[PDB]
Amino acid sequence: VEITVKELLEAGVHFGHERKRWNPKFARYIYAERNGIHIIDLQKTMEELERTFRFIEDLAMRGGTILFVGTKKQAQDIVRMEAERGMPYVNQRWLGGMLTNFKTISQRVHRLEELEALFASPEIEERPKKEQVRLKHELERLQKYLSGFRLLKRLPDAIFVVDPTKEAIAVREARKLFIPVIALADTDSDPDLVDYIIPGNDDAIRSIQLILSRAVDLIIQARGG
RNA sequence: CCGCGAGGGGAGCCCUAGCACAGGUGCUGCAUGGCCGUCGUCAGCUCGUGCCGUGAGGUGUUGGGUUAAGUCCCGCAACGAGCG
Ligand SMILES: [Mg+2]
Ligand SMILES: [Mg+2]
Ligand SMILES: [Mg+2]
Ligand SMILES: [Mg+2]
Ligand SMILES: [Mg+2]
Ligand SMILES: [Mg+2]
Ligand SMILES: [Mg+2]
Ligand SMILES: [Mg+2]
Ligand SMILES: [Mg+2]
Ligand SMILES: [Mg+2]
Repeated sequence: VEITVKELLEAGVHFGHERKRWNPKFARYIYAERNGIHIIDLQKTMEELERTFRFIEDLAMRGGTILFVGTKKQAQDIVRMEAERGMPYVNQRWLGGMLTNFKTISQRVHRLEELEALFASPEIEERPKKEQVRLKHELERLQKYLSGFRLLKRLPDAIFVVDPTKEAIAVREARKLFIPVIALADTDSDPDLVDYIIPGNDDAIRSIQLILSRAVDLIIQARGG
């Protein structure tokens, strides 16, 4: 399982953004501009996807956990399902602090582990029917935001983010903690902040869908089966 | 209590003299405790960690909707917690 220059075209991976939004630093990853939009050099994308996948692989081979990040409405369900098949992910909201204030965030994990505990329990039917609903609500939100974070029992060995310029909170945090950043990066982004880059469309389903799967494909390849 | 007894000593209480002292709704609420009136049963006041800033400090608590309500919802560098 590697990836064809062809398959990448079909994904529409090389379709960049308009020329308006644009990070000149990113120029080193561009073929040319057709009708307003920069077209990402796939001959490059491919040779970076290699250096990058080679990292992902050995990291996985050594047991590392990779935190997947996508807030964008396009990604969400792709990040989710892809992660699961076996890492943690963030796909609802990036709660500022999740990495650098990891402790007091994971505190919120034990809260829902403990509210999960309380709803399987008899002791719930005790509380007045008002706290009862107001406690189911507390639990509910926690599951929303944390259903993927709750797998992290310590900081990731690397984070893999979809769209670094959307996420550069998440990114900032990683770099401050010396965790390697991997990203699917479009032309709007500072590639200098990305330790392990994949330049290509950070926008279309058909694009992310391809990348994330082949990543994950590679992961459980090099986890023994 | 001592004595066979006359009786001496002693506890308690009393009076007189003298000494510690008691008594004072005399001052200072601008030396205070306690308690109370008040803004105000108004929805506010803050803290841990993270984050922003050289810094005082900010963030959170703000914004949009909702509520008797910092009541809840969505949002968001914030996630919570304490007094309310
Ligand atoms: Mg973008
Ligand atoms: Mg006798
Ligand atoms: Mg006698
Ligand atoms: Mg006196
Ligand atoms: Mg006074
Ligand atoms: Mg007076
Ligand atoms: Mg500082
Ligand atoms: Mg306030
Ligand atoms: Mg009230
Ligand atoms: Mg409250």
